[PDB]
Amino acid sequence: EDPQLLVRVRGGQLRGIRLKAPGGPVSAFLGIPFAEPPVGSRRFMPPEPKRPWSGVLDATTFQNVCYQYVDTLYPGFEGTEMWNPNRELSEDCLYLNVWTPYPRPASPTPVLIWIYGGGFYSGAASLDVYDGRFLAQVEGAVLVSMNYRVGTFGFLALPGSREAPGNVGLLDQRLALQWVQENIAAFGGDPMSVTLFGEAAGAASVGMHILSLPSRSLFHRAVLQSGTPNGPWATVSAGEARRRATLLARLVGCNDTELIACLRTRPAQDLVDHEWHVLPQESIFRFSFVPVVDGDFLSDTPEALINTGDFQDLQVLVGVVKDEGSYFLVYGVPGFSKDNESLISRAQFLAGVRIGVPQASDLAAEAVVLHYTDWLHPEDPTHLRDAMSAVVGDHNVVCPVAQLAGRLAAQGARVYAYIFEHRASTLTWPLWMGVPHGYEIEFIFGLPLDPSLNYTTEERIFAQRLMKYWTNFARTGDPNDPRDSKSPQWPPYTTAAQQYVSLNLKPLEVRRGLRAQTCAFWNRFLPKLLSAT
Amino acid sequence: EGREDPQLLVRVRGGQLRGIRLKAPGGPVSAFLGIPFAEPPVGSRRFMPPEPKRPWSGVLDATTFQNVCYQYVDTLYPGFEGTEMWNPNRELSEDCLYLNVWTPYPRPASPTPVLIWIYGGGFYSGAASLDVYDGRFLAQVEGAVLVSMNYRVGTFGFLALPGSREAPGNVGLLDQRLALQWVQENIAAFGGDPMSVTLFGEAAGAASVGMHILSLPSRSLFHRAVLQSGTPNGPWATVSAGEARRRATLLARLVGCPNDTELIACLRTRPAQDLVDHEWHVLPQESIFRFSFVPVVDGDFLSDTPEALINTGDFQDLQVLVGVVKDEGSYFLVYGVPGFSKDNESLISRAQFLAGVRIGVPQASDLAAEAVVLHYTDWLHPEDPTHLRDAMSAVVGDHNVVCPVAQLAGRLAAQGARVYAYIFEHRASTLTWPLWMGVPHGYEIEFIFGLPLDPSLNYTTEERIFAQRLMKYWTNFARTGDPNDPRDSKSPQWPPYTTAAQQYVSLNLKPLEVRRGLRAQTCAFWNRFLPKLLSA
Ligand SMILES: C[N+](C)(C)CCOC(=O)CCC(=O)OCC[N+](C)(C)C
Ligand SMILES: C[N+](C)(C)CCOC(=O)CCC(=O)OCC[N+](C)(C)C
Ligand SMILES: C[N+](C)(C)CCOC(=O)CCC(=O)OCC[N+](C)(C)C
Ligand SMILES: C[N+](C)(C)CCOC(=O)CCC(=O)OCC[N+](C)(C)C
Repeated sequence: EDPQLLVRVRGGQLRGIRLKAPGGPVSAFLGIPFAEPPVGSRRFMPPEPKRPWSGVLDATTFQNVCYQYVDTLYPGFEGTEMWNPNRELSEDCLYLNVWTPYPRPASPTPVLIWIYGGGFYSGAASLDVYDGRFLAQVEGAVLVSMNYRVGTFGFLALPGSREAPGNVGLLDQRLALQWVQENIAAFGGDPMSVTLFGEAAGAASVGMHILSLPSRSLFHRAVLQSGTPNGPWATVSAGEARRRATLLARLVGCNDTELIACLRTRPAQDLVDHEWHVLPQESIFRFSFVPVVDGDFLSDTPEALINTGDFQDLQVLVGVVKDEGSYFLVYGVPGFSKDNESLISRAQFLAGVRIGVPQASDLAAEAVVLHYTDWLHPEDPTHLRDAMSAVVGDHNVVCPVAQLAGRLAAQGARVYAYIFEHRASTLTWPLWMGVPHGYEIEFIFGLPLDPSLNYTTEERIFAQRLMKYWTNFARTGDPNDPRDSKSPQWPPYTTAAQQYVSLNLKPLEVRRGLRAQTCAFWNRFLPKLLSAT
Repeated sequence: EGREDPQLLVRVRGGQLRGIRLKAPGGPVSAFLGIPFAEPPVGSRRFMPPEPKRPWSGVLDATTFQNVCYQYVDTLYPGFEGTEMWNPNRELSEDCLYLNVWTPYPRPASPTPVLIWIYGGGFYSGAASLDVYDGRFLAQVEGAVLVSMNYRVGTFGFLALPGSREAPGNVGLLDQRLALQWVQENIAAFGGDPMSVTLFGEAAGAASVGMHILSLPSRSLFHRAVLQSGTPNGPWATVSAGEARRRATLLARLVGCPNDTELIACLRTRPAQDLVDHEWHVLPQESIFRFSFVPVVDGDFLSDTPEALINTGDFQDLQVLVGVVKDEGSYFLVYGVPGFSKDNESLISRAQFLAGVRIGVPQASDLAAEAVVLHYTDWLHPEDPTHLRDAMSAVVGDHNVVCPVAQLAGRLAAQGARVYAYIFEHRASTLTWPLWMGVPHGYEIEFIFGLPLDPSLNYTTEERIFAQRLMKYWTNFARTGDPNDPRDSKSPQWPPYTTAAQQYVSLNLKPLEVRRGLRAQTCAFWNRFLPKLLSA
């Protein structure tokens, strides 16, 4: 019995496991329950805290993945499979994971809490790209990750109902945050220095905690990678949530109480079987069950809340990858595949814009087509294929990030912004997709430090830089290394100067204006258009 | 005669003429100035098509420029060369339908390609007698035969009650056409070749050239065309019949007149100055780069809108040279956008930019206007008053000249034309407008006409070499339909503009440089998106 691996939390005693990182050992405490299993009558309900347990609880292995859709597009292909469940699926899934240095930190240590993405319909904290041992070992971080409910189980809402009030997967996250406040000191973490970080739906999630008061007392700084609470996909109105839940109910054969009662009788997979039959249009970058503007967790729309918020004592790191849109084109737009170069026709480009901007009127779609067409090379298939990716990336991620970045800065936040431009040498998706959505994550987590993964030396040194920016941000709210004059400074993003940095193999470069002209189109003109069209 | 210069006596259909020997820097040229080509359009003949000149007896003195057609005189900046150079330099009269011919001295031996100039000035102003339209240098240096005509402007040229007998519209264009017919019948007497006639014009003059391309009866009267900083398509060059009627009727009210016969009869009693004095009160909006009396779509001279005619025309037989100056819009800002002056740097606020967009795009709805502001804003520096000033200039230049030209060039090339395109980017060293205006609308003309060859005008040496190059491109185009020198083969070539490659050339003090796409992205906004906005 190794006493570094024995921890007493409020609910009782835990035994972790010593893991091998390249540089030395780390302590891992995996599969720690933070809620009563949300099963049976508890399906669609807010989480309750985990009852205390007897003896020593085994925290040496990852727990089950929350019940979710499993991708079939390309069976056996790493590029897709690396996001799929790597443990058994279960509704009993509300567990979290802590990595700390071994031996446990001598003094209170800043805590990073990771919130995974997956369109709010998928994901797990157990995926290889979310492995906390490298940050723990190399930077001395205390790293936490939690499972939260996805799909119908986390986000099916009959707004105003007692029994499916909405947003319960966000409440799972909040409960894990409260758990860290109450317990993390036992592991050597500092509950007074907690930084949330997440990517895509997880970044959206972090943003929603920024915009929901009860969560604000549970963390100090935030990182939003390739996602925002504002924007076209991260939330639905109460009326639309109700529509989709009643449609799903109808499709599985089901007074809210009577309707939800019958949904609870249904096997998990029966619900997943009809998850993708409830969206209003043929779309990509659109998810059926997502956070709802309930007037409770979210008191108003994210837009309203970011415009009117006071963000004075907040620090935020935000950014995007170079090719946010490409990944999504192969899941919906005719002409696109990982197995060819996806050179497309102009006709195919117009059709793809209707699918990528599903809420666009005929005229708005035309405006999108006209803005993104290169009028020097209007029928060039390479240009049209890349234009399609940009439409999707800009509309869904880049322009929402620019918007958020600017509102936070204007309203007193300390903001830092990046664009991530390195394509991993070991990437299995084709070259045309460039640096796709999700593919900075393996670098921030420091996976290239594992020599068995076959990254280059240059990538390892890069990963080390990124780990430093992130953990320095966690420590001080400023990604800049205070043990460095030599390396170029990362300036705060401001609405005036609009400075952001490029994260790539070359040293930091400072740039101005995150797609400024194109995002004025999406952020300023299109709204005016359709609030008139 | 007996003691007169025998090389200055020429006969035309209407009778004998006596011209004058003028000095060009390189040597003498022959000028026949003030040749009547129509009966004076005065009295009962105001607003009516021109009738051809009845023959005169004896020798008509053709040694001085004749009257300028009755028109508005600019007094925005009295005594200032930049404005006065465009103002009338002879007496204003409704008796003004005269033309001018410059030829080599002695007159050429064999039939010589002819250039016909059509002036601009908003269809409300201009004269063939202005110094910048002096044909002596082209005639002497290139051996050209050059012809310029006065044509009626403003109400006199363009006021219309469409469908009427007494004011059918487009009579100023018919003035131009009669001058073209005159050239066909008479130019051989001067040594010109009526089988090689190239029209060229700037601004409203270029729009006029384009309307002759689009009007069948005009097309037998020339072979090739140059359109400088203007087009028949676009927001200003024409009005609909209903809009012409409304403007004509309002003007009649304003001067104390209101059945068409009766209304026109009463207009014909008004002093010409009374019409000019009320001419600017009939525009539908507060505006710049809009003119009250312009060509009307009458279903006669213009059988359909120019937009429709360029979309469906067959232009296989056509060779055209078209282009724009670097800063088409700047000139117009000082005539009505608050914040703008020739006497300061005209740095404006963002509020002043939105107000200026409404004046510069007066037909635009609120949504259209914000589309324009959003497109033209620099979102890295959305309140920089230097960018905002230059954006205002670009808005007006792009909307009225650059994108209409881009579109004209595109359609003509698609429909069979041989098109050559330029941007003119040299600012005259002697320009009296402020530096912020750049290369303003109309400031290429003095170079094409070769004024820098006159050393008394104080242009630089480089400017003189430059003018000689331009004169060569223009006259080579007149001669052959191709601006390229057939026996210079070392100097960089000017390729035709095509829809595929969208090639055009920079005209400046450096050797020709080929560029691609004439404001391709921005012109897609004006030419494709804004229209679609309108349709709902
Ligand atoms: C099918 N399954 C869901 C049960 C396991 C999927 O396996 C992986 O992709 C794990 C390896 C992985 O994460 O791939 C990316 C590794 N990388 C980025 C270091 C190359
Ligand atoms: C976490 N990650 C975002 C980095 C990987 C997500 O990958 C996707 O499948 C994105 C494409 C997508 O959302 O497709 C939905 C497929 N559908 C409709 C079958 C569920
Ligand atoms: C007063 N007026 C209306 C009777 C005549 C105005 O005179 C001029 O501006 C003639 C000078 C001129 O055309 O100068 C501009 C061209 N440049 C630079 C070659 C002299
Ligand atoms: C070179 N050019 C003769 C072709 C144009 C220069 O003349 C102008 O006045 C341009 C500005 C303008 O058109 O103002 C008209 C408005 N008005 C009549 C009220 C002065």
